[PDB]
Amino acid sequence: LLPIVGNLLKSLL
Repeated sequence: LLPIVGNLLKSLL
């Protein structure tokens, strides 16, 4: 989502 690396340093959902 941001710390654990979501998809691109962001939710992107």
